[PDB]
Amino acid sequence: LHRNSLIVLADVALFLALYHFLPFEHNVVLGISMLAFIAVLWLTEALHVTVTAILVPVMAVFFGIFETQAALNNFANSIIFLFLGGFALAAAMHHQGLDKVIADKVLAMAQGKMSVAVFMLFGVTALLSMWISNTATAAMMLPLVLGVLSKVDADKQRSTYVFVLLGVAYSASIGGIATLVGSPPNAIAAAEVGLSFTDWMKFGLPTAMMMLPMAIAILYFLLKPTLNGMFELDRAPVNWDKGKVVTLGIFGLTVFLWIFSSPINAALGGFKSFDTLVALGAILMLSFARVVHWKEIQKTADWGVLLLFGGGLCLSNVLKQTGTSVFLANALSDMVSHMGIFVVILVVATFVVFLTEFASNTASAALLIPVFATVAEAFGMSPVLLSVLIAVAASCAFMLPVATPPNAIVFASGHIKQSEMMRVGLYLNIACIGLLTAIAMLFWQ
Amino acid sequence: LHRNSLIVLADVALFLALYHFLPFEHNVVLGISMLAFIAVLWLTEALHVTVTAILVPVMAVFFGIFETQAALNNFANSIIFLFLGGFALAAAMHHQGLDKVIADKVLAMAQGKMSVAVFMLFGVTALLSMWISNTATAAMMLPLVLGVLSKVDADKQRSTYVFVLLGVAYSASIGGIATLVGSPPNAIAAAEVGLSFTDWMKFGLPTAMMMLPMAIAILYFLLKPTLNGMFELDRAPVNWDKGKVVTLGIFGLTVFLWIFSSPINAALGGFKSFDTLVALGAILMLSFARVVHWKEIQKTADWGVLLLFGGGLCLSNVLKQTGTSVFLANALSDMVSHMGIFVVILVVATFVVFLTEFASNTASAALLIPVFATVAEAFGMSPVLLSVLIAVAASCAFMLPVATPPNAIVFASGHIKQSEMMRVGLYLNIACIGLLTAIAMLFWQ
Ligand SMILES: O=C(O)c1ccc(C(=O)O)cc1
Ligand SMILES: O=C(O)c1ccc(C(=O)O)cc1
Ligand code: NA
Ligand code: NA
Ligand code: NA
Ligand code: NA
Repeated sequence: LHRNSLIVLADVALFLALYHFLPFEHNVVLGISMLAFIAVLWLTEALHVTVTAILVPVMAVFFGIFETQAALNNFANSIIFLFLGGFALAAAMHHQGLDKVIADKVLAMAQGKMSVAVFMLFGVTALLSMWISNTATAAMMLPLVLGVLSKVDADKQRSTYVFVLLGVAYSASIGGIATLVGSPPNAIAAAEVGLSFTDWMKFGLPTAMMMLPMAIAILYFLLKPTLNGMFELDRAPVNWDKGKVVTLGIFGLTVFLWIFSSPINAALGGFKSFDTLVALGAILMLSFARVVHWKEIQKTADWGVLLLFGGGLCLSNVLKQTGTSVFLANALSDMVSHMGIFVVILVVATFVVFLTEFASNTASAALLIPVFATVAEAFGMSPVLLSVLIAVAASCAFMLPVATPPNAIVFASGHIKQSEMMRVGLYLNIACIGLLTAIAMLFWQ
Repeated sequence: LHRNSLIVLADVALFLALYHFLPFEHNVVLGISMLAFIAVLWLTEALHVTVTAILVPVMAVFFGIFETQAALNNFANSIIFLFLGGFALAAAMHHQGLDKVIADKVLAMAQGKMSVAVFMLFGVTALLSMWISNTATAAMMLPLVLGVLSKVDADKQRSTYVFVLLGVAYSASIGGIATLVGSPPNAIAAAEVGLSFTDWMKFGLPTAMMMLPMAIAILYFLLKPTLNGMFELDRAPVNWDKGKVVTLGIFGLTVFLWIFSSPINAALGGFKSFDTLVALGAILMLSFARVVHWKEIQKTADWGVLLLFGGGLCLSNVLKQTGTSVFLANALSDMVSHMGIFVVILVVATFVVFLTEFASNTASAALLIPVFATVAEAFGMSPVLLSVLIAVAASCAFMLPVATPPNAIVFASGHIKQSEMMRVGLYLNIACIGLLTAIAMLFWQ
């Protein structure tokens, strides 16, 4: 009776159809049928992303592709645990309030100017998003933005409160492209091609440094009237208490080890997934230093995304085991040889940068990263490029709300019009397809 | 400065000490030192049970016992997922309120007699604990018990209102011994020795059927004055609404497949961990039938216990890989050959039935199930008996509060005295050491 129950029944139909009617070797048929089923279920979201994630292995198992335990072992990939480490580190500095003090101390560095207010609100929302989350950084910044934009309260003077709102809703998403913790897509790419933390930082941090100015510029050079106004610094100030310095010390030490993981590990006996060990060590320090309780981390952690990761890796392996990756490589051979690698990575970047407006950031990465990384592997090219590209572009949702939670968080402020966002995002999208295809060309040799 | 920070530093000391001073082959030294370390950390709970669980693999990995991915793969054992299935099934019937309707419908079957009120309160707390939880069943029953024991309000007539509180807090723990879902210890045993759902039911359900009467009898023939009183059925009645019949249908179907798993699976192609597939199927049906949302399952699920399961299996494998199981088997060879299997399982049943009063039921199972199962395996005896025994006896916490959450839940009713419980529990413990050593002898050939 409900829309989604219908999308589900239509997808079951589509599967049965493709299964019986496709004229290929059985394994390719099964792999294609499964790929389509999941693709639909994840783009429509008729079932929750996490339930479809759980649906992947139970199919693999019933259709004999894998044995139950082999299929489940995917959900314990080391990147999943690294991400759980970043979740506990965020839980820590939130329960401790080190995000509030990092907001105030930087925000009150601007003495009383709305000019240098919003610029620090974006630089903070971004710097905080590198480590915490996106939905969380945006929902945490919203009160500080509405707090600042209350002196210029005139909402007949609207264009101030869209520049300063959409700015943070974008600064959180751009800040999520800086490190392996931040947005799930990065983790799905890292799990697919086997990236370390410092590897994905060598990629994403440059792209974030470039895209945050370009995005503020684009919001600016629409309708910005904010070189005027004054500050209302209204609330109790902050002060470093029972080891907010401890939370900082652990955080700092952890991020240090994450950056210098390559030489420390090489000069330690070369452990297997050093970054994951560091993340679990973080959880341990944070628990021994008494600084955060487990109930906190259990609330903060989005276990549904951790299950998603696994479902995505399982899908990748289903495509390999069934040969659907080699089959699609053969089917695209003539197209990719008639196109350039420029053309290709432009088509990819565009396709995702716009698909992410209609569907979930992570659902889109979870679908496209496997397919592309595995086809690229069937072409015998290093899948890193396509995977990182897709993962970055999936976090470039700027048009309508519903694209990402930050958009619908700053949108529910009953002020910003649908059309305004729909056309600033339409400019920033092309801007990114540009910046991305550029950098992806420079990171070649 | 804090108690637990000291317990931790003293345990790190104990480890370093045992490590340097024990005079055995290096692997046995490392395995023993680790066993002691974890043992302490889990019995004292200086760190949260789940943080110790995470501590097990990071040690195994740094001390070269396993590779990071091998050690982590333990956290994706199929029993973990079966338990997550039972968590989603509980989330479903709680969010749906089918536990309230099952309480009301049975409670209002007793017309107006306090005699047949408390007896049905115990039969319900027990039947519900089979599937839901223990801490949860107790906290959900407390308002219904205080609701009934409000007509006999006289708390100078205390021993009525203590009998029914301790009564239900015991019916929850005994009901937790009936099925693989219920109490984690059962799941840790099932994960260690490889039990199916219908296997652990063939064991525990008899024991619960026996132990619930014996426990009501023992509470009765202390100070029971309840053949008097009348009922106050005060609250809005219940009625089967938007598919509480659906939730019932799925529940029933799931439990049916779990019971009949052996022939269905044999007559299906013999899938590997069928019960786990049934549990994930439950999560899927419950999501397609729209009957429960994922946010609900994410709140209900105790992800910390699911991580514990894994850490405990990892410990077991550390004992095997280091040969500490064979070493302790050799060290106990003369003791166990000078003892009978009666003597042995009496010492075990006693030891745990009383250790479980001082430390967490599941922390106790996670520690003792590995050590014992693996030593029994070095003696080449089927480890099932000792493991199931330990798991049942660990759920036989009846004395002080703090033993189990149900005890401390009915204890916080600012009414039941410390001494009263300490001596009903002191009788019920021996009663169990009896019943258990008995049944454990009958289940031999
Ligand atoms: O799929 C989505 O819509 C999505 C999920 C998570 C995040 C994040 O917190 O980084 C952003 C977007
Ligand atoms: O470790 C404990 O004290 C304990 C944990 C869980 C349960 C349960 O809900 O079955 C009972 C007791
Ligand atoms: Na982030
Ligand atoms: Na999106
Ligand atoms: Na139970
Ligand atoms: Na206990």
